[PDB]
Amino acid sequence: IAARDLICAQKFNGLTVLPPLLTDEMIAQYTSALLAGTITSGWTFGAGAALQIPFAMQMAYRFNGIGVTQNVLYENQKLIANQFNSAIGKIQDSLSSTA
Amino acid sequence: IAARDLICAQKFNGLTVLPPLLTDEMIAQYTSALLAGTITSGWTFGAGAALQIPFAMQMAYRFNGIGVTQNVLYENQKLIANQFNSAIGKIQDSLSSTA
Repeated sequence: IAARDLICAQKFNGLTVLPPLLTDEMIAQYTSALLAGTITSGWTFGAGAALQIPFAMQMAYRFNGIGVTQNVLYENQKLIANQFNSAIGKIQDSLSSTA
Repeated sequence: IAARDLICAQKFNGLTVLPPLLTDEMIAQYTSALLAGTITSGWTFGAGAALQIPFAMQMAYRFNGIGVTQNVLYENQKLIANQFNSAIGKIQDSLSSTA
């Protein structure tokens, strides 16, 4: 159900993140909301164009999620790199001593 | 040619993915289509505002591509991690036995 995307959106300790994986009904509802907002923007003078707010909200949430996942992956790669370097150095030293 | 982006868009076994790398003419055509859609939304009552559909379609495709690439990278990192752990354990055991 695409309606349970915004009302049940996960968050972070100080931010809000969402996975970048969409669905057919999800993008269909997004396009319908965007079309409704663009239609109401041309016939309303007040705050009737507020239908495009949740679209940008979920877009920013997915962007923040992608960013934090990229940061986690970068930290994990740095950890793996330094651990591999230290292990290879120690193994080389041990092999030289044994030889 | 930016026109060969939507008509020659790759897909997946059950989804549709696109690389997040854009170009100058690509973003120019996207902005032109968005402006045309926003102009037609204010002067048409029927389905004339359908010019913003391919924009959201390619956006969702790029999001799904980023998501599946992130998932592949996460699986690869998990594989590398467990393989490194097992190899380091076996190497430590062999070195202890040899010593």
